[PDB]
Amino acid sequence: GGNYNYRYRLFRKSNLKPFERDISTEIYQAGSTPCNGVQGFNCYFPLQS
Amino acid sequence: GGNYNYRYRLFRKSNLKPFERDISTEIYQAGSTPCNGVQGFNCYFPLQS
Repeated sequence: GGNYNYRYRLFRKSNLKPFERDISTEIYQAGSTPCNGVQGFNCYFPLQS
Repeated sequence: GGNYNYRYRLFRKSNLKPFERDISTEIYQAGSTPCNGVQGFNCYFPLQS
C-alpha cells in the first residue's frame, strides 16, 4: 500500500552546519504574507513524506 | 523553483459519487489510534502538492 511514515525536511531559510540536527516543525513562509500556522497559498509544510 | 501551489486529494474513506466535490481538510486516521488533528505516525494530511 505504500509507507508514508518516513519524511524529510524540504524547506529551510539557511543550510545546516555539520552534525546539526533540526527538528523544528513550523509553517514555512515562501511569500510576503504571514501564514499564521496555516497551510495554503505560498505557505508550505516543511516536511515531506 | 518548483510550483507547489497545486495540490490534490490522496486519502479518503471511499470513492466519490459522480460530479461530487470535497473540500474538507481534516486529518486522515490510517491506523487504529485517534490522531487529534496532528500529523504523525499513521496520521497523514489528506492533500499532496
